[PDB]
Amino acid sequence: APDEITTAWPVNVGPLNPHLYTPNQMFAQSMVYEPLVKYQADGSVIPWLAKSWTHSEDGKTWTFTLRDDVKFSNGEPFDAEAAAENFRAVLDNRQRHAWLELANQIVDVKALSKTELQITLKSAYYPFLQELALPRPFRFIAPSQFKNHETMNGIKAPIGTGPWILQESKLNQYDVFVRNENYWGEKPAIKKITFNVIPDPTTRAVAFETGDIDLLYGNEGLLPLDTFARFSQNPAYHTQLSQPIETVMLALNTAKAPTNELAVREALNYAVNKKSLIDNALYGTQQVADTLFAPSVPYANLGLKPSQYDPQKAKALLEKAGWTLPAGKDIREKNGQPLRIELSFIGTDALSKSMAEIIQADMRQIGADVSLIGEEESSIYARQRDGRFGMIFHRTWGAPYDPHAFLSSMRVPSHADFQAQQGLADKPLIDKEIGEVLATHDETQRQALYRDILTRLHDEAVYLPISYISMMVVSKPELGNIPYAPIATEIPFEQIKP
Ligand SMILES: O=C(O)CN(CCN(CC(=O)O)Cc1ccccc1O)Cc1ccccc1
Ligand SMILES: [O-][O-]
Ligand SMILES: [Cl-]
Ligand SMILES: [Cl-]
Ligand SMILES: [Fe+3]
Repeated sequence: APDEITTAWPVNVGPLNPHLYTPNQMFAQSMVYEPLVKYQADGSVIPWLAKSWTHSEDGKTWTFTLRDDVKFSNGEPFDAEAAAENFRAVLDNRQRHAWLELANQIVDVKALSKTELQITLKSAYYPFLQELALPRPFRFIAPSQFKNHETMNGIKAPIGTGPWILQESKLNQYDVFVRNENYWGEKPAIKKITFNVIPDPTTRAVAFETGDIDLLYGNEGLLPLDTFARFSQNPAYHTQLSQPIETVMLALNTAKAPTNELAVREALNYAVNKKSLIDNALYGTQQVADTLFAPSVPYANLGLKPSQYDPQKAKALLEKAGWTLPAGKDIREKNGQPLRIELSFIGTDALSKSMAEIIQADMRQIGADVSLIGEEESSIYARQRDGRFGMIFHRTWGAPYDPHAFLSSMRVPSHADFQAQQGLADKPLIDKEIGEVLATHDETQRQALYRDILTRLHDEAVYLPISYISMMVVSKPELGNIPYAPIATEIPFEQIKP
């Protein structure tokens, strides 16, 4: 019991196929599967399964020297055959990985020997190693657990080289993990971790208070923020709030009336009292966001001009673009048509509902009629893929995704960001520059390109940045300080030390 912990997650961890997406949970995939190279807090990668690498002048050709002491948790060796088999299994599903540009860059992968793995690329793709460090999909299952020599159609046992092993999984109840006693690296202090399936935020908070669970770790939706604050004050409990990890924002549809109008999007960026929204819906626990990426994100310190909360300026912009108040209605019209904007969100999510109503109230004050469209997850996702939205809640991806991979993704037609940007005349140019920036090794041209991309996106008011949000922890005191993992979607259980 003293080196075993119980914690919670909103759904099961999934089958833990290392190469597929939802319902697999990334943090669980990272507990079982490892990358060639490991991301660090400081933005670099260090050696991991690969102990060294070289790259051609090219540098389109890469040669990794792997550790020779690693075994999958079932005793089978990790070597360059296994690695290459994994990359093949991922790339037989190439289409599915379209959002990750490394998947389109990989041209060939080949085991030169047990300890040498060669990977060759379409281009001198700068973010190569960071993308290899990601939870998915470039991590390694024992080949012997492939189904008919593929992973794309399912796996057998989810055997990784990772510091944790999936002991047991009860659909809709729990998942139990156990420390890998034959890990190649440092042994975790925790021996057993039990994940209780609890989808309701307030039910999570209760399970903590009653003592049923020892740990909660998540983003701003981990538990009600008012309860979180009450906890921070009670010495019976332990709580933490990290520094911001990523951005929460609306995406505005530049291709759909009335948000197709620059002037309208500029006003919207002046209408919301952000600090009050945070103080009112997020119990004062998050930070205001003025730009797509916080100035602390790499390449993102551009001196971009915030739009402060300024109702009067929002009105003026509206009036000048011809969106005026009829007698005696509170909602602007121009040319027949009322200033009506649909804001869609997952309607079961109380926090999203909560922020939307505030957004709705603030924009009413400047003569914008926002109708709330709260729908189930899938509908929201289909609107995202389709561009069937005026405004949609959205969020950046945290490190190491931010900003390169988030920017990379704007190019993919089925993503909310591509759809929002469709109305821009500059859209092809941006997508071209996103492509160039990812292959640039002139370091000054790289800065210049990100500058152009982010600036164009800022000045077009594609987004309405709301908050830079944080990770948060609630824990039994006996567990000690809980660390944060470099990768925002990972959970560093192996650094927990009672
Ligand atoms: O899924 C990933 O590995 C990472 N995701 C890659 C893209 N996703 C692919 C998919 O989910 O199929 C699709 C996706 C698109 C837009 C928003 C979120 C999404 O998951 C990005 C991500 C990073 C951190 C946290 C959440 C999502
Ligand atoms: O992908 O979450
Ligand atoms: Cl070593
Ligand atoms: Cl170059
Ligand atoms: Fe994803």
